[PDB]
Amino acid sequence: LRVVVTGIGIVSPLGCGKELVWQRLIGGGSGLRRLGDDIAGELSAKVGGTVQDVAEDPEGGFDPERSVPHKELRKMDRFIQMAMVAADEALAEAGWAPEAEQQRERTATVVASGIGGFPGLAEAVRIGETRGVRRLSPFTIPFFLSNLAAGQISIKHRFRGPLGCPVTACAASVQAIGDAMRMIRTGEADVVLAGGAEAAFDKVSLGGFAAARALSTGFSEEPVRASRPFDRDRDGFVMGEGAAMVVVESLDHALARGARPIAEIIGYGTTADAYHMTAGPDDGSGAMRAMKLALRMGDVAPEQVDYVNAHATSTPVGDAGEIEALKTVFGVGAGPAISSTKSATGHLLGAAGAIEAAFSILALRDGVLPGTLNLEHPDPAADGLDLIGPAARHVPVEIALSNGFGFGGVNASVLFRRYPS
Amino acid sequence: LRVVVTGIGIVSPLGCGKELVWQRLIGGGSGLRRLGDDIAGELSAKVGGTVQDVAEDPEGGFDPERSVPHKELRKMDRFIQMAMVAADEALAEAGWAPEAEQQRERTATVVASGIGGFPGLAEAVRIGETRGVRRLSPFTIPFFLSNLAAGQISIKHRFRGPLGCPVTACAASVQAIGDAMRMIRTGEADVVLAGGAEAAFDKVSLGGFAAARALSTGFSEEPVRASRPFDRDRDGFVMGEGAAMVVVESLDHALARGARPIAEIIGYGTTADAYHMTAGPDDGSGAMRAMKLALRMGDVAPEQVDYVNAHATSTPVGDAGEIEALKTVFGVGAGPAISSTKSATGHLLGAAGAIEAAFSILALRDGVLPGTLNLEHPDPAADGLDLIGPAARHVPVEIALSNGFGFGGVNASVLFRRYPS
Ligand code: NA
Ligand code: NA
Repeated sequence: LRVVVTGIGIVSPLGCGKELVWQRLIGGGSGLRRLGDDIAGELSAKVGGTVQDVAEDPEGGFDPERSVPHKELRKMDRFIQMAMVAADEALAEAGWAPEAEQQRERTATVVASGIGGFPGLAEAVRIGETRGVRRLSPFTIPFFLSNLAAGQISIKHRFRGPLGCPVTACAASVQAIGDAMRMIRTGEADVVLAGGAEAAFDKVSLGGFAAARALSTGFSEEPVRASRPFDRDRDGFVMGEGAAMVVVESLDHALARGARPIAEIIGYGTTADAYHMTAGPDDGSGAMRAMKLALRMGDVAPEQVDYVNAHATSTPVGDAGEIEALKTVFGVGAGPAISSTKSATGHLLGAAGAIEAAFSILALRDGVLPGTLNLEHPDPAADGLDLIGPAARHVPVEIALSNGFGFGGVNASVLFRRYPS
Repeated sequence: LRVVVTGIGIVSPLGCGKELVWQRLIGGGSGLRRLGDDIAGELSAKVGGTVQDVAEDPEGGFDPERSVPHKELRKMDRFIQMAMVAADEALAEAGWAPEAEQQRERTATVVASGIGGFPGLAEAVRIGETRGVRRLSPFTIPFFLSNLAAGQISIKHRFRGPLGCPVTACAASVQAIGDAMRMIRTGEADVVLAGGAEAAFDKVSLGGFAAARALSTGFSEEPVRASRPFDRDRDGFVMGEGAAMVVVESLDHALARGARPIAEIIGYGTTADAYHMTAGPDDGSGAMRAMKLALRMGDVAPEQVDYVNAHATSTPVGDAGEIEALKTVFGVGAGPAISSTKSATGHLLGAAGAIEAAFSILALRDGVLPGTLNLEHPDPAADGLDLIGPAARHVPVEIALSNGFGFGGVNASVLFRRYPS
């Protein structure tokens, strides 16, 4: 079975609504901002990709009350609220709103998160220390459980097929998409709402990454400059929040119901480094293998790939590992155009896979390849890779690859083809 | 492809080592104990299924130093340490210890958890409130991330195929097994180490369930009596901790390498209620559909099922929902023998799926069906279901079904056949 995407939804540091987000992205916009002191006051990591409200962003702000009654918002952590908005958008685009149980039973919901309800969990622990555990809300556990993003989406739309929640860090929502494709192919679902949601900002989660020296600290006075994948002066990732969702279904199923395919999913590969608990190997060999499996599934030679939306999160070691992996798969001197949109959004962790898949699909749809903001002095190790600089590249393209290479050595790559071919 | 299990590992409230655990189970033993005041002092829920150390249980105690150097234990939360011990056991039984990269690249690691590193997370939040976030360990994030159970297992054994971490609550490690089977069938792995691990005891997590009135409170003076699935006087679940793992591979692959199949996996189904965020529907319709999908995959009529290891966690509403679902699938007056081993272990949450799959497989291997401890007055709604009382039933059987029906409306059922058939 050929598998397609028929709808996309985004909640991001560049706004809500995928067309608005895409436009801001391609026009050179950034979602990086100074974090509140309540989150970053004690840390030298001061910058984040934050999702703004409608007071701050009238056209593209995040208002979860449009998706969920105010009363029910109290029952769900921020990442879930974002998941709900993004899912509404993707499902509206796809026109998938089954009323009959037959089709509801064939709809799967697969929504990843790397950290899940960290703010909710942290608050509950703080209440325990101050007020006592006897004082906890009855909604405490489902407020934060990672699977309640998919859960609340399923409950709203009455999706009664398989539910999934892959919690595999920065690869998580790349796996959500591969998992969705797999279920369409095994016949376990006809439609999958697949994606990721992350809203993990808290002094302890940021503090935790900061203790690992994982975060950018050198650009607090000019936040937009902090995320600089592949750049000589990168000094750690910039945490981001948001959600992105795709509707995945067979081409036959899409055409039978009159849904227009936005792009085709032609390959997926996932591997484990089995090397170290947070850092990948210097040669990028696990990431290399995952890319090759995606290409092999797609029957696509490396030289046929037009665009790669790299994982590169702006870490000295991580970006260098992916550079090595890209060189191994694609060679040097020709090969695909390569950029990291984390330069603009920051690192959405479990939601990075889905938003970067959305950006890869839109690159194909419109013939525009996002640039890498802040790429002022590329790493000499990348010489010979066609790294796209800060300005987007307007060129017609047919095949795009997107990578997610996460903590615990989890690597996932997904490959898309423009529709029609 | 026919899919088999070739090894099993268990860390549980009845001990470590699946043969010891099985023996204690079938002899009528309980893992329920009074919790320390540091966990349950402020709560009227005082009983848990706890994993004991070797001082307390010389023959079956938990000693993670046999799996991991003391130095490296500091880098991993309790659930991960349990996952490591259980995985070592299952892999030793299966004799799967690939040295060549070819076979390492074909080994997947799929390990579920419902809550993951709650104790680690809670401690980090407490340190943040007392010492400051500047004081956090550099290991803070990977210490608790749910995917680091599979991650650490992968790193030790050099498993370089797909990594998964389904965080779908009480269904989670039933899904891990279904997901493993799916990958063998798609050709994405030749061997999968699949299971779940949970070690979530903390005053806040217990406090959270207690706030939902989800926990047993009426049997603190006789802890062994607290978990009583299907019984008239059940008053909420008893939280448990542990890990269980299975090695999953094709029958052809097992026989080619001289590994002995312990049982065959013949069916798997998973559904979503799309009804409410913690409670299932009163008619058990999502659970019903998941059972039917497993049976349909196995080409097994309801009347051919010999044994069901029920989800039933000892809740008034949950156990009644599963009763309704069982009646729908199997009818009344004949049907399978049905028990819940949560009566003895408590509710292992994300690890329940794997330990109860292990118990179902051993039931088939040895012709012994575990009883339901504490079943003194069965729910009248179950009249006509063959509920097994407190004593194990010694009968030869061929087909077993095991259910996991979790928070967020996630239902999963897995179906096994005795080997040879
Ligand atoms: Na990417
Ligand atoms: Na069960």
